[PDB]
Amino acid sequence: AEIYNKDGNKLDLYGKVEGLHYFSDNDSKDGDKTYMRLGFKGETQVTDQLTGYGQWEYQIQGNEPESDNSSWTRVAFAGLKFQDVGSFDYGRNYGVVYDVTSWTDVLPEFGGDTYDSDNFMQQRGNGFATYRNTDFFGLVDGLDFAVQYQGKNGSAHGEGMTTNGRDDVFEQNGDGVGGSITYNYEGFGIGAAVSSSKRTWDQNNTGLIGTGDRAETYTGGLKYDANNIYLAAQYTQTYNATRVGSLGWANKAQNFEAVAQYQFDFGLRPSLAYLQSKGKNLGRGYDDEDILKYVDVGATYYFNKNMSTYVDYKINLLDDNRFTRDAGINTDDIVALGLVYQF
Amino acid sequence: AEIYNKDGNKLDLYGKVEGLHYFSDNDSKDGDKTYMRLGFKGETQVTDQLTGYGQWEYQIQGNEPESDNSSWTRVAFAGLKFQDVGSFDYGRNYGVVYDVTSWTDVLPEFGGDTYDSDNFMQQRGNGFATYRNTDFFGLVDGLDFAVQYQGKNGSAHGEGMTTNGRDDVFEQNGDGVGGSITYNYEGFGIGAAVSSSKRTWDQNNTGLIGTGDRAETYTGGLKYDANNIYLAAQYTQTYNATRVGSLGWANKAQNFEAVAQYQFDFGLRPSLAYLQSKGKNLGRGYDDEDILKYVDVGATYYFNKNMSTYVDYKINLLDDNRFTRDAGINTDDIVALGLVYQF
Amino acid sequence: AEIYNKDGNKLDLYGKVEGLHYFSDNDSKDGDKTYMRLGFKGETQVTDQLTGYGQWEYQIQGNEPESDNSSWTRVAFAGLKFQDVGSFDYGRNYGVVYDVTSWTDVLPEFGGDTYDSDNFMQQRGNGFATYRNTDFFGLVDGLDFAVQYQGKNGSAHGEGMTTNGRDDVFEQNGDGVGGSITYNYEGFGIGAAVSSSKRTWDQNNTGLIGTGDRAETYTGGLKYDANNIYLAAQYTQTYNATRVGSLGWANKAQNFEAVAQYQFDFGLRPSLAYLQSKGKNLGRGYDDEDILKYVDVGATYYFNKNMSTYVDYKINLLDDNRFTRDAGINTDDIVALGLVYQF
Ligand SMILES: CCCCCCCCOCCOCCOCCOCCO
Ligand SMILES: CCCCCCCC[S@@](=O)CCO
Ligand SMILES: CCCCCCCCCCCC
Ligand SMILES: CCCCCCCCCCCC
Ligand SMILES: CCCCCCCCCCCC
Ligand SMILES: CCCCCCCC
Ligand SMILES: CCCCCCCC
Ligand SMILES: CCCCCCCC
Ligand SMILES: CCCCCCCC
Ligand SMILES: CCCCCCC
Ligand SMILES: CCCCCCC
Ligand SMILES: CCCCCC
Ligand SMILES: CCCCCC
Repeated sequence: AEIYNKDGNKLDLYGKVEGLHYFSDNDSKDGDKTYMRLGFKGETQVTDQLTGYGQWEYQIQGNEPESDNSSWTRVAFAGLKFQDVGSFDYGRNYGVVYDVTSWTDVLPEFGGDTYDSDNFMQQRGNGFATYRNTDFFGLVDGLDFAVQYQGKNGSAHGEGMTTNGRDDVFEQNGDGVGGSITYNYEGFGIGAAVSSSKRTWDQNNTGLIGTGDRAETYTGGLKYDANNIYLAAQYTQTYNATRVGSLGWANKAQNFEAVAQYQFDFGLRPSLAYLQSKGKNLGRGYDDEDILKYVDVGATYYFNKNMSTYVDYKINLLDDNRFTRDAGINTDDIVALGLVYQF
Repeated sequence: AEIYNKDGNKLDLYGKVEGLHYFSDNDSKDGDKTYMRLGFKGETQVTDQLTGYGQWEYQIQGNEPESDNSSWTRVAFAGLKFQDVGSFDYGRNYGVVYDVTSWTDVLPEFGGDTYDSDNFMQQRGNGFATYRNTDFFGLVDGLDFAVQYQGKNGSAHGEGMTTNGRDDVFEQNGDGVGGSITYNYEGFGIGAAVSSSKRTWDQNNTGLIGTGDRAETYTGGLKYDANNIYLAAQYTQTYNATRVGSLGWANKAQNFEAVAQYQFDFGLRPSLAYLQSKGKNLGRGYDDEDILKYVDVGATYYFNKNMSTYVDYKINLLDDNRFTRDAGINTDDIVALGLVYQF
Repeated sequence: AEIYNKDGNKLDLYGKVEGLHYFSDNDSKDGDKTYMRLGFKGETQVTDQLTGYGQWEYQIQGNEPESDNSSWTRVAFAGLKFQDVGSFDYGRNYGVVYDVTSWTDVLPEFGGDTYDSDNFMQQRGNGFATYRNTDFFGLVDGLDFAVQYQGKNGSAHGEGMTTNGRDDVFEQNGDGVGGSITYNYEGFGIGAAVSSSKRTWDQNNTGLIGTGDRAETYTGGLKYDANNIYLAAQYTQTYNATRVGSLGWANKAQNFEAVAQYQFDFGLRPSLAYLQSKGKNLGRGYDDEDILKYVDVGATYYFNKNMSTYVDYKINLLDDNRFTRDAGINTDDIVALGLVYQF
């Protein structure tokens, strides 16, 4: 909600509380998942063509006891935007790959999980320098593109250390570069994204699968978004980039997500989705295995802009086998039930 | 403070800073206790009869160094309210027992401590589904009641695991059910509450006192709140529910709290209170012991709605003996001195 | 930004996002330093002469992954202010020494580091009771002074325990007292501050250098702040007060900071600074050593009140030798590059 608009600056303080419960035969996925999100979005007019901006968003778990409660920053970035020239921002932000994979990340609770946070340039991550150009310098309506650099986020100790080092190898990265292009016309959308990040020494030298010099991704995507209908599909091919449970990464992974949704005038929005991550030549005697495979059925009822409720049903199609047990991957179904206040 | 009210939604961002110091011969109770509280309370009109709402409240300690600062979510819930029918909300919230025990929880700093947070359905806790009906379907002014279910919050590992598991056994619970009834007329209040929670395996199998299948509470309460006078008393009988320091819980505990307060026109509000928790047949050679016993004398001076100062004097009547030392219970007096800004 | 002003209370919710990157040959100083700051400042009119107030400020790192994100309270205090009589506030706040040392703490990113947080009464710390008088009871325009007491913040365990105890010996303190006087006339400023804190048992008995009964500081300072020119210098002499890396404190330290800045009408503000901390008779075979010594060159460009960008270049003049390696002191240069949105 816009709580300030005055003398060239405006500020939106926004947030939600999601009363959320998971039901599953997998006990680690069963029970209270209530949480809160909170952020600010600030925009200042410097000149008629130049705006300055910043955004910060935080998540705070509401399902924990008071002696041990966890929270985290999702995004935190500052930038400048010049008219018909583009924008630049730096901070914690979304990897440019997400400019396309985001098109299928629209389910009530599940979805968006053929990749992770702090997973190279695929989703949220630290130290993104992002240039964006919208409508191609004002010349081609609907043609957007982005160039992005992500600086090394290394270990907390020793060789490969950065000031913001983290010991979880799955959250590290070397220097990376990526780009995205998207074209939208009359509700139809086509898009493509590529990224290439150097892998750190720790990532290649702690005995995990899916090692090599570089983590790489190539994504194609399509969407239709008009007349109350939302259709979208993304295909992504990754190398040393896609996490395979606790085992490491996939030497090669083939990822696919498709979604269909409809919005009835009275407020109900049914949803049907399919997601799949296919691991190829994984190593360690595993060969080809599904990392992820599920169908998703759900519905959100929107009372108005500030209040909604939903059910999301993940029909988990993975078989319980050696690989999924070793990897620690959930092969059970989950139902999510939520009641959501936002401002 | 209401910082947004527009197009069917309103938002109260509220908070306080309590400059607070404790004085005690017990060194673990002596010194700086400064802290901050912050929250939001949001209400949306869906139709003329249906409102949606959410609330989040957070505490942030202000008495710690910057290298190691602790905070936590007190409440975080979403709900719906239909006129003359009732409300439902789910999240982290107050156990229905507190609908009555809260009547004596009005001291400047102390009080409210014959029970804990994350202590079955007695106070704040995770995963409360709460139905409430006010004025009995609009038929009986002042007659309110509540039915509440609390879902299992189990261990972080192994048998009895939940997705939000916690290893501190004192913060776990099984499935629980409770109810409350309250009648208020012309400043007089009568009320009752019952709860019954299943105990977890961990809680019954780590060698603590006060084990059994279920944690149970029965509470009766009375209050007078008018003509600048506040009188209140609550009696609660608990089984396997009341924490006894580090030792476990009380097989049976008899808890009593009484409070008298007066508000002078010029701003001073003196306070006198008595609290007692009597443990019965505790086990481990202890038999009957006082878990808590103190008299409380204090005064709050209210400069206005946003600024106040207070002294609270806990006259601790527990004797230093084997039980209190073993349990780690404070038997010393504490004086609290506070200066409080709120919005 | 002022987001509430109503019926005698006002509230400023303020904050910034600093997209920040460090470049250094020292890997522990190299990489993403993005962070967010957020606070509130609240003022209530009680009477025409008496205001109540509170302030809370929090920092949240934005350079960390989502599994492990760190934050902390910088200030958190409540107070009262009576006209021509002075103010009193209690909480976590700034030590009165900072009333003068702050005059050189104006660099874009570096500076302000001949002392620390939670470092006796030199900067931010817990449990400050501060009295302040501005314009000497309304009689001498520009004459301000402060008397401050800081209560013991002791260990988490055993002898010397406080309720807010901390095991990091560098963050502990005994009871302390301090004062400050400042005179400002027509852009010229002269000032002095003294503090004296008792040292804790832990601080004197864990085998560190720079032990003794008391940590003491004496500070003199000068500034010129007009006609777009900012000049400032502070000299501080400390005993058992100034931290020497991991080794302990300096038996005596001589600290000096000087700063020159200019603000061009079009927005650029160049900055040149010099900082030095000279350790005397340190013990452990070290004798006299520089604890800190660097020249600082930088520039901030202010797009407007809400948006700015800067480069800060710390030319580190310390030599890599036995002392700096043993102490763990950075002897390398750092360049900081920042883009800053604030409200
Ligand atoms: C192997 C081909 C290399 C391609 C050249 C590009 C270099 C790779 O990306 C560098 C990542 O580091 C960028 C760090 O960002 C610092 C920006 O700070 C912005 C603050 O406003
Ligand atoms: C705020 C104006 C300065 C930033 C513009 C830089 C990016 C524009 S364009 O080059 C995007 C493609 O890289
Ligand atoms: C309905 C009557 C209100 C309850 C009466 C008890 C008041 C407490 C007095 C004891 C003071 C410590
Ligand atoms: C509410 C008016 C005074 C009530 C005092 C009753 C005695 C309570 C103690 C019994 C616990 C076993
Ligand atoms: C000798 C100095 C010790 C300081 C004691 C601090 C007490 C201040 C408490 C006031 C709280 C509002
Ligand atoms: C050095 C900053 C400009 C980099 C060019 C952006 C397009 C790749
Ligand atoms: C926008 C530039 C990205 C380059 C990707 C490199 C593929 C090996
Ligand atoms: C040692 C005496 C405590 C200080 C009281 C402060 C209240 C103004
Ligand atoms: C190796 C750090 C030196 C960079 C200084 C650049 C000055 C703008
Ligand atoms: C045990 C299942 C309870 C579900 C109630 C709300 C769906
Ligand atoms: C910009 C001034 C540099 C002084 C360097 C001293 C070695
Ligand atoms: C519960 C009765 C306690 C008495 C001990 C002296
Ligand atoms: C400025 C020096 C003070 C003297 C006390 C040791």
